[PDB]
Amino acid sequence: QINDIDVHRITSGQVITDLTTAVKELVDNSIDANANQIEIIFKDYGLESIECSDNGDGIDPSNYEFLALKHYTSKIAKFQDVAKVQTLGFRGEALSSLCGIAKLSVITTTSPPKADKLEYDMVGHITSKTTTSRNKGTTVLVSQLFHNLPVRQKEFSKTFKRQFTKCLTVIQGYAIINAAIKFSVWNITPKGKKNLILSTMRNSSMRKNISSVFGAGGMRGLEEVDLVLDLNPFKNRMLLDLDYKIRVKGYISQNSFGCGRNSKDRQFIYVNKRPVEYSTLLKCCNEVYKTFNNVQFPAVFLNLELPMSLIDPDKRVILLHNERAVIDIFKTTLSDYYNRQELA
Amino acid sequence: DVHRITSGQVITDLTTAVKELVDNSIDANANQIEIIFKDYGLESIECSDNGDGIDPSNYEFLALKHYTAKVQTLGFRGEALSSLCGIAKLSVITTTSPPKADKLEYDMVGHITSKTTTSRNKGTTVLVSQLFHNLPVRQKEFSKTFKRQFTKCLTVIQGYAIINAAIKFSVWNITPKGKKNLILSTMRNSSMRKNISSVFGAGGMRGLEEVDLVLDLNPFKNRMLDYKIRVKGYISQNSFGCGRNSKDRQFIYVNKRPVEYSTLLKCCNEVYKTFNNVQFPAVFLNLELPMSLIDVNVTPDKRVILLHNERAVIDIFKTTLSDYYNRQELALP
Ligand SMILES: Nc1ncnc2c1ncn2[C@@H]1O[C@H](COP(=O)(O)OP(=O)(O)NP(=O)(O)O)[C@@H](O)[C@H]1O
Ligand SMILES: Nc1ncnc2c1ncn2[C@@H]1O[C@H](COP(=O)(O)OP(=O)(O)NP(=O)(O)O)[C@@H](O)[C@H]1O
Ligand SMILES: [Mg+2]
Ligand SMILES: [Mg+2]
Repeated sequence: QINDIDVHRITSGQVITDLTTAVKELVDNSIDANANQIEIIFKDYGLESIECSDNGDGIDPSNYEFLALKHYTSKIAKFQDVAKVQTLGFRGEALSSLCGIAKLSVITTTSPPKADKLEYDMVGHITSKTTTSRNKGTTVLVSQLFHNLPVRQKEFSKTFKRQFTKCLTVIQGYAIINAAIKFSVWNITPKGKKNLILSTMRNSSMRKNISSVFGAGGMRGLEEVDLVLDLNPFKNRMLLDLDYKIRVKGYISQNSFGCGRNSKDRQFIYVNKRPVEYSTLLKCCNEVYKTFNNVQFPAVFLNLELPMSLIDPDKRVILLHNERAVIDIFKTTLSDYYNRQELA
Repeated sequence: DVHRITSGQVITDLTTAVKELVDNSIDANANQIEIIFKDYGLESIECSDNGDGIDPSNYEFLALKHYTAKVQTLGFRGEALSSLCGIAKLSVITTTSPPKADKLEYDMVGHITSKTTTSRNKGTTVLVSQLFHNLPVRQKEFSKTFKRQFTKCLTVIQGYAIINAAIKFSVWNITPKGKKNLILSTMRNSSMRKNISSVFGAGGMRGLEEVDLVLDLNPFKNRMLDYKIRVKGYISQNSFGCGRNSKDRQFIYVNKRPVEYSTLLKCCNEVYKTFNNVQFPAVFLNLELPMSLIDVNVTPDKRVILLHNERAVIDIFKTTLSDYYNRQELALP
C-alpha cells in the first residue's frame, strides 16, 4: 500500500517538522564547518525558500554523490569497498530528509574560486552538477518546503508569520552565544524588497550581541553573571583527575522590581556554546527568581562551560553528571547571587 | 541612552516620519489610507489604513531592530518604528481579525508598555506624537519651520496619492482650536490624470500632455539584460503660460514608487528652459525598469537608488525628451 518513496517522504517529514527545524539543521552544519560568517536569506518568510551561506570548509567533492543519500545496509552491501563508501557520506539525517520533503540545492568549494552547484532529487541523487565559482564555503538552498505534504504546507501558509518569529527566536539564540561568528538575516518580499532582519558583528562579546539582537532595551535590567559551581565532591563513579567545576557566565535580569519580564519569552541557556533544551535548569531559574520578584519572569542568557567528558526523536537533550546535585548547587548559588544584588 | 541619537539620524523630520508610515500601510496591502495631522504634526500624526493588520506574533518585536540584485527596495525591519519610539511616542491600534482589536503602547526602547483591548475594522492605526520631544535643538527648529516642513511633507503625500491608483488617500489637519480640514482626497481606482485633478483642483491638468516614451540603454551597460526604460506620465507643454512659476510640482517615480532623482528633474528643467525660460514644467513621470538594473543601498538613505549607468540615462533621456517637445510643437496649429 505505502511504497518506499512514501515511507521516505513521511519519515523525512518526521525529521524536518517545520521551517525552524530546517533552519536549525542548516546553521548547525555551517557552524560545524568552521564558518565565522553565516548569512541566511528568506524568500517570502520561508514560504518560498531559505538559503544558508557560510565561509566554512566546504564539502569534499568526493562526498557529493553520497551527501544526501539515506543509509541502507541493502544498498551499501552493493559496494566493493563498504568501509570506504561509509566515510564518503550517509552522515546524519538532515540533508537526507530535506531531500524528501523539499527541493535541495548546494553550491560549494574546498578550493575557491572553483566551485560546483548541485541539485539533488527527492531521493538524494544528483540530477545535475553545474560548474560555477564562489569564495570558500557552502550555500544550501531549501525551497518549496513541504511541497509534497499538502496538509503541512497549507498549515505553513496560515501560520507563517508566527513560524518565522519562532524561527527568529532560534536564530537569535545562535547569534547571541556565537561571538566568533557573524550572522546576517534578510527576508526578500514578494514585492521585491530586501528587508534586513538581523545582524551581528564578527568577534562580538555576548553583550554586544544581545544589544544588537534586542536593541537598547535588551540590556535594560540585565546584570552580568560570573559563577563557578564546584562539583568535585559530587562525582559518583570512582576511577590527573577531572576538575569538575562549572563556570556559569552570561546575563540575567536583576530581581529589582519591574526589571524582569511579563513572559518567559526571552530565556536562552547554553552548554559549551550550543543552544540546548535544559528544561530542568530553567524551572530552577524561574522559581529562584520568583522568590525575589513573583509577578515576573527573568530574561536569561547563561552559558554553562564544563568538560564534555562529564556530559551525556529530538535533538541535543543533554544530561550532566549527577544533574540532581548541579541543580541544587546552582539554585542556592544563584539565589545567593540575587540576595547580594539586593544589598546593592 | 545613545539610542535616541541613532533614532534622530533615522527620522530626521516630519516628512521622513510620514514616509515611514505611508510605506508601511502600502506594504500592508491597504487600499484605504487616511492621514490626520494635529497642528500640522507638531502635536501628532495619525496614519490609519485598512491593510491586513499586525499579527499578534509580531507585537513584541514590532518596534525592535535586531541589528547595530533582483532587489528594488532596501529595508531595515523595525528600524523606522524603533526610531519613532526613540524620538517620540508611538501608539498602535491594530488587528488581523475584526471586530476585536488590540491597542499597543511602546516606550522609547520598544518594550511594550500597555496592551488593552478595543475594536476596529481590519487594519492598522499608527499614532506618532511629540515628534522630537527629547531633541530640543531640532524640536524647536521644527516648531520654527513647520510651514516649509509641512509643505515638504504634503508634497510627499501628494506624490504617493497620485501614483497609487489602487488606494484612496485622504489627508486632514486638525487645528489647535478644534475643527478638521480636508487637505487631500483621491477616489480609489483612479488614473494619474484624475488624481492630479483631485489633489490640486480644477487647474491641476493645466497645460499638461501625455508622455509615453521608451529609452533604450542596452548598449550603455559597462561593468558586467534588456535595459529599456518605459517612461510614462505627464509633463507641461512649453507654450506660454502652460507651465508653473516654480518647481513645486515635479514628481518622478521608479516602478510606481516615489523617489528623489534630482539629476532627472534637472534634465527636464534645462530641456524645458530650451523652449521656455520664464517657467518650469509640472512633472509626473514613472520610469518602468527591470529591478536587476536598479542599484540599492547606495547611501545611508535606505530609499535612495542609482540607475544602472545613470550617466547615459540622462543623455538619452535629454535627447529623447527634446524630440518629444519638437514633435509636440508640430501640431500646434
Ligand atoms: N554547510 C555545510 N558545509 C560543509 N559541509 C556540509 C554543510 N551542510 C552539510 N554538510 C555535509 O553534509 C553532511 C551532513 O549533513 P547533516 O545531514 O546535517 O548531517 P551531520 O551534520 O553529519 N549530522 P548532524 O550533526 O546530526 O546534523 C555533513 O556530515 C557534511 O559533510
Ligand atoms: N500599518 C502596518 N500594517 C501592518 N504591519 C505593519 C504596519 N506598520 C508596521 N508594520 C509591521 O512592522 C514591521 C516593520 O516596520 P518598519 O519598522 O517600517 O520596517 P519594515 O517595513 O519592515 N522595513 P522598511 O521598509 O525598511 O521600513 C513590518 O515589517 C510589519 O510587519
Ligand atoms: Mg548536520
Ligand atoms: Mg517600513
